Amino acid sequence: PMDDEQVLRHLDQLVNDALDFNSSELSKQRSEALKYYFGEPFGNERPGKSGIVSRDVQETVDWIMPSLMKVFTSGGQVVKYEPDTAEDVEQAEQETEYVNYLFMRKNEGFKVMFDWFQDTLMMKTGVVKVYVEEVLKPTFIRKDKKKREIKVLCVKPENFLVDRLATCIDDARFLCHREKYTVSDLRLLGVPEDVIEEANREVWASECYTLLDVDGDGISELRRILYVGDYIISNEPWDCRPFADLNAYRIAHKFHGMSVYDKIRDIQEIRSVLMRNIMDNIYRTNQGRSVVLDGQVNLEDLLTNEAAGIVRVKSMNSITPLETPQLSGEVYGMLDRLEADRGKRTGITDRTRGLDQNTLHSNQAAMSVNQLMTAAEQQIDLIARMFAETGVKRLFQLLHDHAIKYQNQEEVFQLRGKWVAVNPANWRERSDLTVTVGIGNMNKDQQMLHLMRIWEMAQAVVGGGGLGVLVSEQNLYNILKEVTENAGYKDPDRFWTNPNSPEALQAKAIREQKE
Amino acid sequence: PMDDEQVLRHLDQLVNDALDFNSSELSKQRSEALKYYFGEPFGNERPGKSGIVSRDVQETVDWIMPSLMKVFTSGGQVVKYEPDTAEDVEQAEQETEYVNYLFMRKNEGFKVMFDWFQDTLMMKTGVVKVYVEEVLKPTFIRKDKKKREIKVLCVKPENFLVDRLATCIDDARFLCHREKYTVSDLRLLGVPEDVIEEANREVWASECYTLLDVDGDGISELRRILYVGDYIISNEPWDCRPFADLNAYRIAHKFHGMSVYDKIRDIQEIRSVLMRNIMDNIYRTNQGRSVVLDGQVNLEDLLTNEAAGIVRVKSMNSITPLETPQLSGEVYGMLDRLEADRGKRTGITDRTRGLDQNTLHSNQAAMSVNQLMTAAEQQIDLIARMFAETGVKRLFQLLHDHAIKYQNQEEVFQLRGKWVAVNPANWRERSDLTVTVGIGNMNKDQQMLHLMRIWEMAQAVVGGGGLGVLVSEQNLYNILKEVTENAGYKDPDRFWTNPNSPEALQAKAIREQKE
Repeated sequence: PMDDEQVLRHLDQLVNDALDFNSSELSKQRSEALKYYFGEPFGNERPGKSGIVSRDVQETVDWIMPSLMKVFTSGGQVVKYEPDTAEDVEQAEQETEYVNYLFMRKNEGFKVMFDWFQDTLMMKTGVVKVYVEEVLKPTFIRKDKKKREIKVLCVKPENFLVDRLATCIDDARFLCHREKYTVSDLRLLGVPEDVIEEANREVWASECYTLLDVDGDGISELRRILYVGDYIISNEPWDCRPFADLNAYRIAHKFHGMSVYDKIRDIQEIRSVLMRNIMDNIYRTNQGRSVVLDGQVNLEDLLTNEAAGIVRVKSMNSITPLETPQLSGEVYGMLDRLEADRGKRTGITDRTRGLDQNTLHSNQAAMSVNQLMTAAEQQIDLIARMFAETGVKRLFQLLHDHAIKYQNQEEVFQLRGKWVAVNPANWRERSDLTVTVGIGNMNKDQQMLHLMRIWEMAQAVVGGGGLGVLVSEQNLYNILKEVTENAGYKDPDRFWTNPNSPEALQAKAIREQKE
Repeated sequence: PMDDEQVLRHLDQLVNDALDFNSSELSKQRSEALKYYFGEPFGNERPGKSGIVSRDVQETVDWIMPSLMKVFTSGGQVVKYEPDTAEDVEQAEQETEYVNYLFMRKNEGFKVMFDWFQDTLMMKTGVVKVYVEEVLKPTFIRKDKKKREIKVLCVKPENFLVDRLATCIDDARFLCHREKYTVSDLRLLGVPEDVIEEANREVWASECYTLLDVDGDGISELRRILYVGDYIISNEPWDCRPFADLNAYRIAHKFHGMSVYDKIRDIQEIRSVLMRNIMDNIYRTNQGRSVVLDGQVNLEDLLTNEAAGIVRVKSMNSITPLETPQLSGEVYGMLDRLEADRGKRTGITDRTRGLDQNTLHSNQAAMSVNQLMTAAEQQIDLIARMFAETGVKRLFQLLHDHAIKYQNQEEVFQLRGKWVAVNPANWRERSDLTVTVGIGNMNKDQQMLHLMRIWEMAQAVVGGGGLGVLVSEQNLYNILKEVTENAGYKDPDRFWTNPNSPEALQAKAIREQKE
């Protein structure tokens, strides 16, 4: 009760414990993963012997990346909102388009997404941070004054201290983010002095989000602490934790899920060892192994690698050359099946290429149905599913961070017009169904089913029954509209609109009726 | 506060530190990469033995480059602007066409692109510089006076000193560009004397962009310093850093990403060593290995390579010819799989040729499902995506450097007419979606989807329902226009225009109606 200084030492103890445990365990694991990625020697390499390291996780990561980038960083259809039925286009489409228009094309593009995916595929966990800024440009043309802008950035997960007893983002009792916050930022804040650590002195700082009870009452809500160097700090009650902490594999109820390294390190080790064994055997066979006596053949055949062929001994005549057998094709088959198993584990794409020109393509129905059921239930779809379900958290965080107070800014969603974004609703609910393992039909198959099926259905309806009783121009416009949705030229490039529009009244009620 | 000379020594210390660190680390890495590219010996070659070096990164670079040039240096559709909806054609198309028309066909063409791509693929980072000039030709015909012309040039990244704590272009506190700026330029500037270093004395100079506080106040904005030789300098507050600093692989939060060498050096080493072993074994088998005594066979078989067949001994009769086994067929497969893995890493194009005449072609739907999902999610697409997302910064830099003040010059965008380029808006936003991993359908498949799908849809609508209620001639014009978009004959070579034009009124309201 009424704590002002013991909170500092308590936070210092928590930060020190987090540093020790996180550093030891996670730093060891991530250093191993990074060394494996860059083909660093494992330590078992022998002097005077080849240190061949077969990079195996590099290709796996570089082939996981394009699928996720194609499925996510293409359009603003990744997440919907699905509000109450009557009021949907008023805000849900507007808010979804706003958050898409500000996450993309407004916040470093998808570079944050690329770094986030590397963090979640490499350091076993990828987390970003959403913060706010203030634009006060005194350009009296574009006088964008009092612009409480919102930015999202990756946090370099080595500086993402958190207790182990969380197992979720909104379950930790303490989150620490280590930043620099150089002397310029401190001077802007207003502190008069410096700490132990030219105007810029590369000082270090930290930010703490934790729930405590400092008001002499029960446990209060989250508090934000600008604990820099045990000095002037900025304490303030907070509302929500701005982090997203992807894990990419969803292990059982522990916070940090495993990464690609944690399941392909054995494959990389086996491949590197077997490659080294093969090339060592080849080098030994070319060089040759022989036994020589002491006092004779002292020249050791001049390392036996001289391009002369003359050996010379002394006076003896025997020499014992031993034979090292050559490896057969079974080792070649071992390499082939090892690569096949490495692919089958996560990168189930075979050779990641389609330059088989002799091969043909044939379809029986439903487009070889769904390309053989999405290449037999690709794991990539599940990975994208959980990535979307965890980016729901960051999208909701951005929605709140704008709904509190952002600006009077507009959008370009197929038409001008968007009011101030400080009075939407949170809706406390999001949906990412249109991406992945759910209904979530991939655009190429969704458009196939839609276009083909619904088109013959509509043509049969029009020919047989009539557009009056059954599907009308209003609905046919829909079918064409989602056809263009799959085509990408939705509203302005091909209007086709005719819901009930002034030009449509003359088009329908005059020419189509009085003809 | 009020610093006029300590800034010189501070900048000198920063430049010296940057020289030391950048030189050591990056010069070592780039020298290794360059030696690997030109097939230089690795240092392990033996005297009297073949120094065969299998050039492996040359073909990889020569395969990466044409795809980049095809996808980028073809048309001005790489980057759009997407402004507020109502005012789009007024400036967005105009400014986009202007920046394309001045970058291409006006600034050395794409030779800057070629050098920039070499810099980003060889030295692990490619960066260009954007500056302004002043042409004052007194030709009184084409009296082009006050030509504040913007020029972009590659900077030979060995002269791109920058601190390591940036991890981004707009994050470094100090950028140094080393130039020559010969005595002619110094005399033009107005300095009276020379430095330690014929009128031309090949003097050395440097340019510094850094933020400091020299006005006795808080940390100010960026400053440009013409620090040449610790002499008369040109200090001036600046606004933006004109650099683009591609990295081509987007490693985690560090400035310099890896290069092709950094991930194919192991493959090149393995291939060179294994090929050298093969040819050494062949040469040894042809030459032969034999053990001879001392005092007899003094002629060492005349190097055993004489085309005579007569050996001669002395009196000894035995001779011990040892046998070096010939390499089996598994090494052939080892070379095959090594080449296959080298391709699968980055150069996934197999042999980069299509002379498989016995092969055929067949399509089931969606153009062989988008040519097997773009040849199974080509890495080239992701490389182009990041290249465009990084060149967005360069395009914005050009837009700013032109919107400040350039000239009253015009364009040839499908029609004459373009006003002064000093009063556009920056729009603070760019889009490169029409190129790459996003929606970004490559022209050949976008055209297929558009033309085919939309065309049977439109014919079905016209035959069944009628062009009145649904799509009319106005939107059918767009249907044809985006079809002709893919061929290059967009506006004037096939007009078809008929939006609402004086000829269109007679064409439609008279002949098509009163018939």
